[PDB]
Amino acid sequence: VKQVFNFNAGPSALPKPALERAQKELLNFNDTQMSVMELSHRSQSYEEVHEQAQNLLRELLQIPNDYQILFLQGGASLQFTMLPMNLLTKGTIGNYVLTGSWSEKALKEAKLLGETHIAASTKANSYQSIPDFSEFQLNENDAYLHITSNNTIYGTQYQNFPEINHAPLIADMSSDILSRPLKVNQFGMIYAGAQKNLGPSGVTVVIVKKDLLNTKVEQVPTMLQYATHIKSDSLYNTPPTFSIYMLRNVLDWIKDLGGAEAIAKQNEEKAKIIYDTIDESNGFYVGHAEKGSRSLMNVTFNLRNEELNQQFLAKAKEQGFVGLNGHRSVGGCRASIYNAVPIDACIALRELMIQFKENA
Amino acid sequence: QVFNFNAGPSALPKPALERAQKELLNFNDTQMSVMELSHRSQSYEEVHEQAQNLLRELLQIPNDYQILFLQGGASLQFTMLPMNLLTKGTIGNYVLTGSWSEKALKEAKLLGETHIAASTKANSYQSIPDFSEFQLNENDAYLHITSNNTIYGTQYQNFPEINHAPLIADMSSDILSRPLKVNQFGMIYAGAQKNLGPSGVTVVIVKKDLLNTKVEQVPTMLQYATHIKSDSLYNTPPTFSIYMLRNVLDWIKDLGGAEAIAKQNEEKAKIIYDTIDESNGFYVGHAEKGSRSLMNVTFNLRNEELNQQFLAKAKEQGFVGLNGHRSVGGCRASIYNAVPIDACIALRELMIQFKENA
Ligand SMILES: [Cl-]
Ligand SMILES: [Cl-]
Ligand code: NA
Ligand code: NA
Ligand code: NA
Repeated sequence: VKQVFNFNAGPSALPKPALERAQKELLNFNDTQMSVMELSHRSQSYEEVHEQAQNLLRELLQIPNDYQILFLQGGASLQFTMLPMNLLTKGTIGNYVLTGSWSEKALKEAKLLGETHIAASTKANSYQSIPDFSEFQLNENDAYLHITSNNTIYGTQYQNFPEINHAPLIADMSSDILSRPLKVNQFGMIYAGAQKNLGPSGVTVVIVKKDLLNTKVEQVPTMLQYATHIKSDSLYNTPPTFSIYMLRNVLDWIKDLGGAEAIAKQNEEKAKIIYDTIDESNGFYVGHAEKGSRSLMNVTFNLRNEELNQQFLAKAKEQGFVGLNGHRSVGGCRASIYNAVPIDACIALRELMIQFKENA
Repeated sequence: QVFNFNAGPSALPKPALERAQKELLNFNDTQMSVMELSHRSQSYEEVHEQAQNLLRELLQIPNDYQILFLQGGASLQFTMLPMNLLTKGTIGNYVLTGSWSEKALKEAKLLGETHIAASTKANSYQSIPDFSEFQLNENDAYLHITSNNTIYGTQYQNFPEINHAPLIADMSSDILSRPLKVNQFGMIYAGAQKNLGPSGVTVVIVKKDLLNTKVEQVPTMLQYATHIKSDSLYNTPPTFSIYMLRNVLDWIKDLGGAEAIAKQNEEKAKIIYDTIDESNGFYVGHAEKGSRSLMNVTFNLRNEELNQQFLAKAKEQGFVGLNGHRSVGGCRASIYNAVPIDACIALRELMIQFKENA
């Protein structure tokens, strides 16, 4: 048997209490004698779980009342197209800040639907940094300005957010939502696939300023209108009921541990273990990110050559590390250290790194 | 003391749920949950492929069809289909046999020209139209049907021979309830939560050469070609839902497959329909007898006071989900593959006792 150190990038490690709770009641949820998986989405029993998940997110992120929490299917990827479908109208511009591959994927879908613009980009700096907000090129007819808060593939992250008042600020927060407190009122819309930091795959969380998106859009398919899901409270069609249930369990765990401030402290400590190991390695491990733009959620690094990368990753696999290979598009290594990844897995990664360097 | 007649999501096979429970924290000796695996891992890829292979075996899906696992429900397919096939100068042709048929047509109308090949709307969706009635156009992009009209309780007994354009079927509420000649279709889709497991995955069986070409101007996530080329791993799939689907398909396989399940479904439907038919009009089925669904049994008592009394008694006695869909009222006993015959018997007994006490 191998120990498990789960550095998977999404889906990812879950809190053991959330899983254990799910296991215990999998056949009989809340004395109904049915699994949560067997309930109608039109039942009170399910509605209670759906509402509880929203209310927990609201409490934990301090979401103001004029925002609504949607639970959608399709991943963050579907949001790449649904956002411009809803807001990118003739005469306006979808303005994007490019800070990684996920930013590019979002921009690509907007280009199919309307005029786009690049407000700022660190592509020429190999996505090693977040641009200075003073670099942002904005347009009066921007439909929105879109950012990617945590650039999962490159391991960079916004340390704080721009103050934008000329157009709605929109963020793909898939890989750092609820890793720390967040001033939601800075944004018109936030979206996140749940499978990094909120739960399992199969549901996408969208926090939307209601008045921004609660109007039907001409000619847009029913399922692709935010208004449909706003009006229907994410019950227009059949939701991913078990995913939402698991989201509820994960949010309860975050609340039990002390909320967003407590998890931020844990995440900062975890990240420091790994970054100090990189920095103290005299170049044996080299981080992709510039220090000032380092992600607390995905730590990306390389050894001095591909042969060493491969040897390191093979050793890691032998020793029980899961998911440490970088995203296939970039190679290297990526330690994903979302909320539920335990600090002791980070300690183990440090030990592996120190030993590998000494035995090289 | 609970009888689960929910219409979707719905009852699951006990062995599939027990299996999931047992290994929820330690899937296949990995010491993690299936929910904690990367979709880019061999461990998950094996489950993904096994689910496909089980479906392929159980429905005898030919080699020239591919099995996709998508998000969005059957409802997203209502728009994704015409986005991919309803091109300028062609027609999305629909057979209307219920509410779900109308919802599919509505989405196509947003995207191009449509046509009604046949409809039983004027007969209150009490029947499936004779195929001889179908009006077909040389420029049809496809002909779309709904195999089981979940809200109205009617069901195609067999399927039309359509070769001028691909036949497309929303089989959400009866997929894998019986054997199917898949080669009659260009595409079959089904939300999993009626008969294949839990919500959050939609199964799409597609003739590969029909839909494997990129369609200009369609968003990447909404092209079938994206998912075909990527084997439903373009973006992150609903991994737990696909795992559960695998478990349910294994249960179907273990009891003898689609013929065995059809036999069980016919037996348990008979219990309810015989109860209706012997009631001297006290219970009246919505469907014409020759169009009766084996998956959703719809009926009413003689008036709304009696409907309410019956449904209240049912609730008191532990029956879940018998109220008709909110769009039509009355009663609906959903009797998908995993609903046990003993629940159908309990429903019969409830119905007989209620009439006796009325
Ligand atoms: Cl990225
Ligand atoms: Cl229907
Ligand atoms: Na509906
Ligand atoms: Na450091
Ligand atoms: Na990708």
